[PDB]
Formats: sequence, C-alpha cells, structure tokens
Amino acid sequence: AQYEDGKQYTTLEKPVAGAPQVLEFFSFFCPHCYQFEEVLHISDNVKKKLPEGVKMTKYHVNFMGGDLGKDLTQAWAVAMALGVEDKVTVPLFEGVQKTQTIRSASDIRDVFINAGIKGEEYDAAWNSFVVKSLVAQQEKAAADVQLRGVPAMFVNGKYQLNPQGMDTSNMDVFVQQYADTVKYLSEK
Repeated sequence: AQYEDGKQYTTLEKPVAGAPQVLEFFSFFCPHCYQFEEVLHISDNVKKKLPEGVKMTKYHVNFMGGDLGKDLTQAWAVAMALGVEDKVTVPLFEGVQKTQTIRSASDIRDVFINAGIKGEEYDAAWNSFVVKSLVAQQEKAAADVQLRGVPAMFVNGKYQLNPQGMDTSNMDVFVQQYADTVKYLSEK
C-alpha cells in the first residue's frame, strides 16, 4: 500500500495507554533536532495537516548534554507551564547550537528574560512542584515508548515515525511525506 508498517512508520509492540495524540521527543543539544525544527520545520508542517481535535505535544529529553541537558528539560517544563513554548524554542536552539552562548542554567534563564518572561515568574516556575511533575512526565513518556534516540515522533501511543524509510532527496518531499504520514497515522 501507500503507507506501510516497516516503511514510513513502525508499530510499538507495547502500545502506551493515555499517550498524547501526537508526541515528539527532542533535545536542544541535538543537531538533527536543530535541523528538524529550525530548517525542515517538521512539527509546524505536521500541525498544518492534523485532523481537528488532535493536538501536538513536544517533550525534551535528558540524555544529551549532561547537567545542561537536564537543565534544558527543566526549562522546557517551565516553558510548558507558562505556555511560552513558541517564544523560546528558536532562541534556545540558537543559544545552544548556533551561538553556543548557552552553557549554564543561568544562560537558559536569560533567554526567557529576553523573550519577555518576568524573572520572578520564571523562578517561581523553575522551583515549582508543577514543573518537577512536568519533568517527570517527560521522563516517564520516554520510558513508555522505550525511546532510543531523538528526534522521534509517536502517534496515538501506538505508531512510531520512521524517517529512515522515507525519501531524503528533496527536503520538502521528505517533510511532506513525514507530515502526510503523521496525518495518516492520526486517523488510523
């Protein structure tokens, strides 16, 4: 058929109960994730096609970058708690990978300050149990899908996107197929 198990996607042998409809894992330390988000714009192209009543969820991972990697997971939890994901995603990617001016937790906080988040609000979120729970939630999600690498995307807790089985030629053909595959899976 057009979409095939083992080609554009694979199937989790242990489906995850109560998973987000569309779940992406990434790291701000991850060069392929920089390409995915900031060059290919995969998440944006995916959302542009999703059926309505279907939302996209994005979680950070700890396993790249040591202390700073975990700080970034905690900052992403802050972004989710404050609802400022779309304001910090680009400057966090650029601070870690382009400028490489993000080398400490304080450097992450500066990005939020500069994007208009008040300091007291950032600090209250950073230190909150609501954020500690959000960090745990991201970690648990990674365990549930038995995550092995990033970037990664899972649909309805059952299907895993397999970009290795898509076309690499035209970046845009690649991106369109990826996005088309997510849409197909969402209705499956």
